Amino acid sequence: PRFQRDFVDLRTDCPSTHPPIRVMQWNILAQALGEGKDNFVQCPVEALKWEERKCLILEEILAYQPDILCLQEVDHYFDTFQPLLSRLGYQGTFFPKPWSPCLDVEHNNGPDGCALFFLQNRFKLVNSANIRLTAMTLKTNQVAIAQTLECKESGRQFCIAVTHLKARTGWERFRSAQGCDLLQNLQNITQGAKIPLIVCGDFNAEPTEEVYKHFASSSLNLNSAYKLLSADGQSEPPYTTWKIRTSGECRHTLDYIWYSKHALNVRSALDLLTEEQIGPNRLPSFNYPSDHLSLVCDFSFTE
Ligand SMILES: [Mg+2]
Repeated sequence: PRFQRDFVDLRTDCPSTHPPIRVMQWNILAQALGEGKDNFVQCPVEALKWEERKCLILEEILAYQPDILCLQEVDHYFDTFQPLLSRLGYQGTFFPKPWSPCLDVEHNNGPDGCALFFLQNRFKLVNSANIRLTAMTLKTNQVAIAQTLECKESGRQFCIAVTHLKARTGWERFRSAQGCDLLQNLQNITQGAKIPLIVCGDFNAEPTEEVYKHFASSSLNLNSAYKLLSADGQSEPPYTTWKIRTSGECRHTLDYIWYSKHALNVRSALDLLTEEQIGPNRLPSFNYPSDHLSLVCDFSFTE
């Protein structure tokens, strides 16, 4: 089973008063893409059944109990995730790509896109922002959702954001422009970095790309939460996705959870799977519904 990852007690060291905020980042893998476009040559097709992956994703959410849920590649929002998660208290909003590649697949379930769930009993929605990312006025196919939430017990406001940049190789400059557009939007929505901000998303980029450099050196004072897992707390994890395609076995770190370095403490982080644990055929499989591992962290304000 995949339920073998541990939460590492982390950096805060403060006794801090308020209850933690669970934030989950995950590329749940689209069903249309997993069947048509994705080239999982080692994964059985019976493991890729929709009714099967549907339950595993639900079991993943039930296991970690997130207060906030950021998702990429959701092509079954209205079919599955919205009515079920609302029955568990989650308020959610959906924003599909204008030209999703899922439509290229024969028996597709419509467009895929970002999704943002949050416990309605824990947070009050302040403002919405469906952002179509642009590269110097050029409307891109990619999409982001920014929202301000108020803690009903504290009154502390903060912003969460979910995105999914341009995928393949040869789009580094394109992704870099996409990231800059999102940064400019978040700088406006957070009222000039006056309110804390958390950014989840499949950036489709290694830490070496310029898009990562822009986020790491942004004036929003952001930091990658999963870096704290490393020995120095300065290194991005060795992977966030691991799969074998027609091209070959692929192991990349593309998922991130950015946060206000000055206003947010990372209480914990769900550690990764070892090679012996993930199995030889890698992700996905009978025991995991996606080629991406979910990122889960506990956040907390600095007082
Ligand atoms: Mg994918």
